[PDB]
Amino acid sequence: MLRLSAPGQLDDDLCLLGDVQVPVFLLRLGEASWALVEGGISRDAELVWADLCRWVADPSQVHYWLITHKHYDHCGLLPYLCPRLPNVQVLASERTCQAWKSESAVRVVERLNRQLLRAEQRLPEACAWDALPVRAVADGEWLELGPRHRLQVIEAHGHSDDHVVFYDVRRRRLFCGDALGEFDEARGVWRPLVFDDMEAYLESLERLQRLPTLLQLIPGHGGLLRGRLAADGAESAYTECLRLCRRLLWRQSMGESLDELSEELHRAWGGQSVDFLPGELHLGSMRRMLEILS
Ligand SMILES: C[As](C)(=O)[O-]
Ligand SMILES: [Fe+3]
Ligand SMILES: [Fe+3]
Repeated sequence: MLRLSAPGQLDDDLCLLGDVQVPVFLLRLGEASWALVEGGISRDAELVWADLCRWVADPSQVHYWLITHKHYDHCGLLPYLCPRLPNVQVLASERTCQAWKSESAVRVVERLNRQLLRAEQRLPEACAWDALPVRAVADGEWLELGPRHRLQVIEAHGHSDDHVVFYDVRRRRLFCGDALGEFDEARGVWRPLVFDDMEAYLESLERLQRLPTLLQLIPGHGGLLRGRLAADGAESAYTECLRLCRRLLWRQSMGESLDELSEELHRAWGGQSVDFLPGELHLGSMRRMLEILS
């Protein structure tokens, strides 16, 4: 009752498209206007598209697509659905936009997204990554998407050096991507995802704690959190990061290698993302996190 984990309508203005493991959120801005939030994985294009069209009879009414960060599982749908969305404008940070103009970077994103295709699956036709209708948004920028939707852009680096989150001040609703970590569905706690910069990761969570009380907290994976899970989310994510650090120091101090400890974390936590993150990459991300924290 504190996490909404079924695709479909979540609120009067808000729907979850696709699978809850890598969801795309649909906002109704008006009678003839909509926005998407989060960019998904490429293999989900036809599923997300099918869901979309059952809510939006005219896809030319999809006007904005908000993107938290450049990781392959948060922008993989863009080249494949943007062509079907003639009036969409993609909103993303400056650093996120940069990645889509680099071929070495685009090659990685496309290669990862391809590893996720189902047996015998075919991707739609992709427009050019460097032709996406992007508009760079800045830290603190107010996005007036509609008469009842004003969302603030907030820089939230640490998980990645480009990550931003989008805060609907009216609805107390935060789209937070992976900045709080991965929500542990069985245990109800955040699993830290410190893959770039520990100091920035914690600083972002400090700032996000100072927002007005959250009523809805929407990460990049797992659905919508509400009640105390939203109100306490940023603070709990901070606590869980410090906790992992303290426990890492214990385990290392007893002689456990980063090799064994990363494999242990991989076994403990890889299960939730098995269907959208190759296990070798989850393991490597665990290893990088433990290196950063150490
Ligand atoms: C692919 As990930 C662990 O940054 O959500
Ligand atoms: Fe990520
Ligand atoms: Fe992610």
